[PDB]
Amino acid sequence: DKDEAWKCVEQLRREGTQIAYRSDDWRDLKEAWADILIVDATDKDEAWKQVEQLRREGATQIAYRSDDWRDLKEAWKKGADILIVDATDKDEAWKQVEQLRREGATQIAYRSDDWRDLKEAWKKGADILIVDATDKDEAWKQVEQLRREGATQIAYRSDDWRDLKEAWKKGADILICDAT
Repeated sequence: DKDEAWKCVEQLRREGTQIAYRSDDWRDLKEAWADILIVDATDKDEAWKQVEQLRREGATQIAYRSDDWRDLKEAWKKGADILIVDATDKDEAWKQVEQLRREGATQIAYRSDDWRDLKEAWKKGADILIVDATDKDEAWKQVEQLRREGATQIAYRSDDWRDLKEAWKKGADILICDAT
């Protein structure tokens, strides 16, 4: 389970940029404090409690993920620096980015499996573009496209360290170890 996730951080550290761990427990995120800690959306009462708990602990790059910008704005208020708009509906996603940008959100991230949706999010204000690899093999191609477009903070989400390493080589600067 989380032990597979852990073996890969091991390999990514060994291989040398920024590592992020997605996690539901806040201790695990701490034990892992991994440079970017992604508090996972599950009982917003507990999530906001982990952002808060991490902020007090001095954790420096706190991220929160949601499909709802209102939840992201709340997380931001409570100490999250990085606000991950989770796109599965394409157009309603770009709205979350747009709304957050209006609210003055500093580090908006956008999760998608399609580099063109990522490119568009980028234009609308997403500074962190997360390429979601679950058809793992191919997904570096998206990193490459975004690199070419001039995106400067490309993230790659994968449960496999070899794939993370390849993404990194194709220009991903944030490697998200996501083994649920």
